[PDB]
Amino acid sequence: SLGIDMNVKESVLCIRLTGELDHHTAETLKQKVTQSLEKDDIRHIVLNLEDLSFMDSSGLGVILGRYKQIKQIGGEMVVCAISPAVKRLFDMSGLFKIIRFEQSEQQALLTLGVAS
Repeated sequence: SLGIDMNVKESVLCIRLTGELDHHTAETLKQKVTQSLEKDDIRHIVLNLEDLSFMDSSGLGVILGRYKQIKQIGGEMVVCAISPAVKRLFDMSGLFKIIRFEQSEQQALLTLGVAS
């Protein structure tokens, strides 16, 4: 069980994932890695899971891989749609700053704080 959504805004590729966040679901994004690795010019990312439940330490790294992917590309990596029982993953890892997360409110900053 897991969804997937993608949207482009000015250059920001919104990725609305709905389902689970495990090595199984984190796989889907696995492919998004190569895509984000070098899409072309310098687009933007926009992560946001509306159905964030499981989300273990499986995709945690799969998502972190992107951060160091969109950054090394020449853009920025953003992610939102956290929770009081999901942000703890990055809150405990203390690497949250490496994922720079927010809380819906980022819906705007999600655009990569670079677009409207």
